Amino acid sequence: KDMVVMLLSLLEGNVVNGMIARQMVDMLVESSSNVEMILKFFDMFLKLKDIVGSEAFQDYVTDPRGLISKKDFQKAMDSQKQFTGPEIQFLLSCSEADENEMINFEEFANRFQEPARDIGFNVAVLLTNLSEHVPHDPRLRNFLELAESILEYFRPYLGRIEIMGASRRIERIYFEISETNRAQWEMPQVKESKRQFIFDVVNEGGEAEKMELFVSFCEDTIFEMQIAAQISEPFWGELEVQRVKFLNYLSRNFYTLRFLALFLAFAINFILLFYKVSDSPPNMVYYFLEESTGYMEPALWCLSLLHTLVAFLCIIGYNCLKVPLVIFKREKELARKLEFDGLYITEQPGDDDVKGQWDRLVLNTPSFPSNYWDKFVKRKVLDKHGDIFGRERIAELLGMDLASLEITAHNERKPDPPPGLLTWLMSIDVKYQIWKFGVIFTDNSFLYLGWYMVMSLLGHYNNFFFAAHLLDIAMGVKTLRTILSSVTHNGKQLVMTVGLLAVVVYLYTVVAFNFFRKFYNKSEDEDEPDMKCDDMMTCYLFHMYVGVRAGGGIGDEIEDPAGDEYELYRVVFDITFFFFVIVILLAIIQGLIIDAFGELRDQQEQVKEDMETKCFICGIGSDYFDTTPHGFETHTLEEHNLANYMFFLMYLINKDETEHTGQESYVWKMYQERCWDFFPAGDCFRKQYEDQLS
Amino acid sequence: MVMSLLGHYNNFFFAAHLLDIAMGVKTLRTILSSVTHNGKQLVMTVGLLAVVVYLYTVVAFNFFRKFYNKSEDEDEPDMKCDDMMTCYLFHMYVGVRAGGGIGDEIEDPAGDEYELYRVVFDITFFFFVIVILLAIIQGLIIDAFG
Amino acid sequence: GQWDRLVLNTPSFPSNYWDKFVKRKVLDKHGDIFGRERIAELLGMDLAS
Amino acid sequence: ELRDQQEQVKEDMETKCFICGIGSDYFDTTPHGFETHTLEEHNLANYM
Ligand SMILES: Nc1ncnc2c1ncn2[C@@H]1O[C@H](COP(=O)(O)OP(=O)(O)OP(=O)(O)O)[C@@H](O)[C@H]1O
Ligand SMILES: Nc1ncnc2c1ncn2[C@@H]1O[C@H](COP(=O)(O)OP(=O)(O)OP(=O)(O)O)[C@@H](O)[C@H]1O
Ligand SMILES: O=c1[nH]cnc2n[nH]cc12
Ligand SMILES: [Ca+2]
Ligand SMILES: [Zn+2]
Ligand SMILES: [Zn+2]
Repeated sequence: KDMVVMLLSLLEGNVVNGMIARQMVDMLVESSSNVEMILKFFDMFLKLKDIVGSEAFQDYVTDPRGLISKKDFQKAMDSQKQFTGPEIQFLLSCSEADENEMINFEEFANRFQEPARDIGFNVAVLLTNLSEHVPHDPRLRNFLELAESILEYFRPYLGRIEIMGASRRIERIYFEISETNRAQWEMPQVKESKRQFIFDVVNEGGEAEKMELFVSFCEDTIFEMQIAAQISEPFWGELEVQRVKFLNYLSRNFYTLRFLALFLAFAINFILLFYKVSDSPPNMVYYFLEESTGYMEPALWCLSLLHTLVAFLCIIGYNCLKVPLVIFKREKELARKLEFDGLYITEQPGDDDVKGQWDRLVLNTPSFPSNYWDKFVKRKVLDKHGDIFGRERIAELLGMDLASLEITAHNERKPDPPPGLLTWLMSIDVKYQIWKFGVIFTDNSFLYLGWYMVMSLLGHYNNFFFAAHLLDIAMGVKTLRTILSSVTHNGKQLVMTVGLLAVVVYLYTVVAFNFFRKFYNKSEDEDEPDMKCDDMMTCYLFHMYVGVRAGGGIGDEIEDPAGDEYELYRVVFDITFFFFVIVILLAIIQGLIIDAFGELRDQQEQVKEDMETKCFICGIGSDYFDTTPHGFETHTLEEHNLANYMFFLMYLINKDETEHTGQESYVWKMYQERCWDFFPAGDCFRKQYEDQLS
Repeated sequence: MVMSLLGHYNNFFFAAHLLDIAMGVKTLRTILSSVTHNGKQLVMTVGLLAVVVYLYTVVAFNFFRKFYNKSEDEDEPDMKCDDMMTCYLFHMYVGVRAGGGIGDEIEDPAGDEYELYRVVFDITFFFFVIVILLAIIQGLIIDAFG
Repeated sequence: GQWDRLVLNTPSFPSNYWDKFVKRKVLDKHGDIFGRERIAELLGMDLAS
Repeated sequence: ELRDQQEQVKEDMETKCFICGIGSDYFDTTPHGFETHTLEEHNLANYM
């Protein structure tokens, strides 16, 4: 593996048909027999690992202990028609058969899988690199074909990305994707987060901040994968282990708890449909259920208690599952604003930014970057701004001890961490906790869950308060959430048009009060009339209440103007009221809703069209890649896959800096400097080597 | 074929075969596709309408019960909101089909201690149910056309 | 897919599809690794014929 | 119509240079090319 790593280092910054690449190909040809021997050593054991798991092999497996004889192995393995005589003999020799010629094939298959994995992967990387940089050497396809099984086995783990390299050229990078990273990426919640992020950027984002947003999303997703890892499942100690198990159980099943709460609310309301009010006990009145079964009354009480419990558990699961991500994101943005902007060193927001004003409470706290990974942010800010703004002033602002920095660099102290609750008491950072609780209580999802819990509690004071939890169907169902977004899209326009309707109805009220008062008698009686327009407030209420809801306007309700000195004036009054209020303004409301529908639909279509017509990374359209068949699909799955950039970021984070290669160090330094010039913009490997490849 | 067979049991079952005009005529098939395109959205908005009408039913049952006497007689009243099921049926049946909402059907709240509460009740019912949700249904159809 | 299992071993599986040698091809392709007799039982073939 | 007018104006301003008319795609070959072109090279405020 070390030798192959040296070879790969020789291939750094190597152009297509490069001298070093062709020299390496010639060297491999010079040792063709040995390279074939190595590739054969790998492929026989790779094939054995899957053969021993085959039903055809298990048919020959007959010993109850789980073993197989050498002769049985011989007749089973040549039945697969995959190895030759010498290869089967070699496998028999390598098998540690006992004096009874019994073979433990379970351990035999797994003996060399782990030891050979690293060298196998590096051989796959080397052959892939040579094949993609010397594409017209007939001697190399023989090695590629002999290494077909190795390449196929390592295909899911061989990640490749393209960067703008150290030499002002597009370079292709090969690295290793781990099984855990790929599996965590393929989780449905992470896929949904990816879809949401893609929609946000492609819809309401620009080209300038796109790569910044993508990297921020990658970091957030890495933190989410860590959260999933911790919450995943395979006297103080016992209570602690049970507590963390219970909290992880709540976190894993948060959405099932939400669905259960919804179902419980539905059941409670279905029972509530049977309520009946009677003056007789089951001058005030009694409310009671009216059913013959007799179990609905206890069932309602049980369901109410269970619904309250489920709501409380949902609150707990949320604060164990999403609150860490909220805090992580806020801490990260605050740290970057401190370092790269000096938000509280240079600009000092002008009291109109409630978020920035609230973040001041956390600056000097001992545990400010609790979730954000960078614990040295205060050090970096000090080193960056202390010379110009004062080391002591910066230290006071960030709550640092200047004397302790030296000793922390000096050595490490190992104190006694006593596992006592009394000692745990003052170990709490009260100011940081206040800041965190403010951040949480300003969060929309937490606020919704808290309102849900509060309404559940009020449901015990009065069971009809459980009707409010039926509104949870709006966010529980994505389709209903979209339909309601189709109303909330133009909410300000709807409010403004309602206010305009109020104003125009007020003008009509003024006219009616001044001139058409005799027509607002809504009393069939002759001696006590009920005049609706003898007061401005009463007339305005009458208009806004009956005229707007009337199909033909106010003229439907007020008296007939036939045979009056004001007949024409009043018919103009009624007709204009009908046209402006009933027709035009209500039609405006419907049109605002309908245009919101159309706008949302075309947003979805535009996002899909952009994703299917342009590369998310380089921006080159699908038309260029379609010159070669399936070119865009291969470009987005192998060349510029964004999942591969995310995996590369995780790979850099996990890998040791002293083990970083030249390209990896380049990208890592650019990442830490927050410079996104390594992302290919408007150029790709195929474009750069058009003449050579074609 | 089954409906044709049932038509011999009762000739009025032959009316069902008139629906064959939907697939026999391409234009009508397209017009009906203009409805079936957003069928899930229409079902969801109908369910939402049911939920909001249920909330209004709950409010009416708890507070505005005296206004649901639909009997002109003086000694035997027909109270429509003395049971939750009856009140919910009354709302979903008459309030949705009424042009001005439930306030068109229920009694006049003039000169009552709950006048303003009831006018807010009626106006919000008219705006949310009669205007907004029905407009959403029409818009789903029209967007399917487009 | 669960319903298509009933037709695999039937003598007249490709009645309308033109390829009458599909069972032969599937056997030649997968019998070595998964068992000629098992594939023949799955597809209802007589290896002797 | 009013909504699509606003969208069309925004799209034209974000996709073409107001002065030379060359589209953002040409300037995007160099990263941030259109932004730098409209802030330094062909800024209309600079012509004013
Ligand atoms: N740079 C890019 N990286 C990844 N995908 C890209 C890129 N540029 C464009 N795309 C598009 O992103 C889309 C992502 O695929 P999508 O998430 O819809 O998969 P899918 O159809 O659900 O697949 P599966 O069946 O495997 O679940 C692809 O259709 C691809 O064309
Ligand atoms: N020749 C040009 N000169 C100036 N702007 C141009 C030109 N061609 C296109 N534009 C576009 O004009 C837009 C003008 O920016 P705009 O007035 O929207 O700024 P803004 O987002 O409100 O900025 P700020 O945050 O600084 O107030 C830019 O987005 C730019 O892409
Ligand atoms: O997203 C990240 N970027 C850099 N370093 C990190 N450590 N842990 C997570 C990290
Ligand atoms: Ca090194
Ligand atoms: Zn690309
Ligand atoms: Zn220009």
